[PDB]
Amino acid sequence: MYAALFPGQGSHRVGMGRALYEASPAAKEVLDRAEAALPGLLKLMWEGPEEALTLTENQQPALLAAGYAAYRAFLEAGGKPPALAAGHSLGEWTAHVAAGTLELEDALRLVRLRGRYMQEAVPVGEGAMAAVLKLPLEEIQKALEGLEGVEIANLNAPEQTVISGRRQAVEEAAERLKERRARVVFLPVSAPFHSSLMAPARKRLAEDLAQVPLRRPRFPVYSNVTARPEEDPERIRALLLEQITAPVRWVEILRDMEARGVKRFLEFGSGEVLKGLVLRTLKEAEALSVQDPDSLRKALEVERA
Amino acid sequence: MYAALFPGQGSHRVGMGRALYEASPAAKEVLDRAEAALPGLLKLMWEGPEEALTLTENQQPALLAAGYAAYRAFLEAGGKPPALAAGHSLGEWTAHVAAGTLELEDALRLVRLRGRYMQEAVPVGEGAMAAVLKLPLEEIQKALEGLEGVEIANLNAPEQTVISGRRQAVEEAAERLKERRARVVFLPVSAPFHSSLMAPARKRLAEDLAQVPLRRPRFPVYSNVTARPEEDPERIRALLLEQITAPVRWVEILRDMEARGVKRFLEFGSGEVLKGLVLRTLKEAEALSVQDPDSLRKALEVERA
Repeated sequence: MYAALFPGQGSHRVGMGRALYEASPAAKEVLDRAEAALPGLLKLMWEGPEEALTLTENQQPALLAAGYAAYRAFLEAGGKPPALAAGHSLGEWTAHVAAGTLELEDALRLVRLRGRYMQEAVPVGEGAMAAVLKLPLEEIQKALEGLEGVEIANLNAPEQTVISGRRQAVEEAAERLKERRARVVFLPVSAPFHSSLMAPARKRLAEDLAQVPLRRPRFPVYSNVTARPEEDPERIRALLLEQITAPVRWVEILRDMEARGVKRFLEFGSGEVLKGLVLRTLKEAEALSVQDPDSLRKALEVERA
Repeated sequence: MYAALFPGQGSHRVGMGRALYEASPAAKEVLDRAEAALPGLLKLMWEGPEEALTLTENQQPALLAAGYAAYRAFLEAGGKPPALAAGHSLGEWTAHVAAGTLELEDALRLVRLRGRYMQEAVPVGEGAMAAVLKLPLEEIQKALEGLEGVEIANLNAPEQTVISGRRQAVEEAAERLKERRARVVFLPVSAPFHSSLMAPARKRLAEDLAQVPLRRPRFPVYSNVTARPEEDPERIRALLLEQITAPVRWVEILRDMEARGVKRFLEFGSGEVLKGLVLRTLKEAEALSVQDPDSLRKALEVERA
């Protein structure tokens, strides 16, 4: 058994999903359906420009389509579904498509909107995000006390925390954390994701999400908000919206999965970011990224030779 | 006749170079040599954390190592050396190593310093950078007129230009460009790469580079400064330093290559970024990105001896 994990922003790359597309009839179908749903998607995914692909509103649907494609390719090759699933930010939607909570086409349309909403929420230059390394969460929280406009956005791994909000507020936090011997690195993003500044985006997505039918997932899917598996459709709808302005509790999801007994984790779609978080967070675990034929076969081997 | 192209900043990612590492002994040993010169590099490249790898002082060595490794993998497999080579910013260094101008160990140490120097050039927060698509250069220049500390940093594609400079200045230009129907990937907090503001990084690297022997390249290597091939070591040394504050004339380089009679372009290392720029710039031309066994196979099929 294993837990399926789906990547979020930053894990995209030109060429994503192409190898699987050529080697898997299942991946091919998913991706074609994606093209039909959002014309021009594949061109962006396979030949860029990588800047254009990086646009939030393109990146999000790209990652979801690639994640689901890789997952279906895995099942087609004889892999079994996961015991549990989770996704980092945008990835949570992908997990839900995998579990059958959302239809692929609806998901793609929704995340393209999510990305667009999110990007135009804050004026360019007024927001920022930064990764804080080598510093325990508690010290980070202590150093952010009294500071306004700055909050925890990602809980990715012990001593790997992302903060975000008003640029000036983030810069000032960076100074404090730096003095605390922490390694601070600003992210290449203009939008302060997972911060109260995303509120505008949430409200707008709520209107679009309202018209979409949700079903009970085939397997439990974790919520970045609660750090717990969720299976009730309307509660799922609520959490997908709350997620937008809440911190991504990645570390707690991983820990909870381990407590449930999961020792193997497969990251679908592209990049090996989540794989890195898994190993850094849970050490006796095994993690692999299924993003191309070679990685796919490797995953199958460990699950069943 | 093909041209070797080596990627620069932004083409990195957790997992970079791993595929070739375990598939090609030539590539594996370049990277082990890289790890030997810069202890810990491989860990950053493969496990991350991602933000840590993104730090210029890690990102540049990593990109150079992956680039040269892919190239060596290609040559050892019978691939033929290029007629002409070029690299985007950091990539120019990679091209010189492949050309034999300087040794890999020297280059690795030099680009780590280059990355660190750039990182501390301007105080964190006083510099910004933004990528601008959907608009011709002419319009960007116009919109830029009258703006203080903002400059054209990259000429990547006809409608792909990068600007950088003082944070406040870059922002105003961004707002003006968006208004001018342009799309923008804005980095609110970033070293103002390839702007006059990088001067202190240039002055510092000048000492380290002064201590390294340089040789005549086995094949012509373009300079992002002149947008023309260079073969004189004394000039190359000077041009490598001047590059840090000068605009990257990628578009011009590609055009000249086309004029030299180059029909095929091979991008070595990781990512397909340069391939994306070649496509959007030259249309009757062929491009491939050699970053894993499959792409290596295909490159050899069309360019092996």
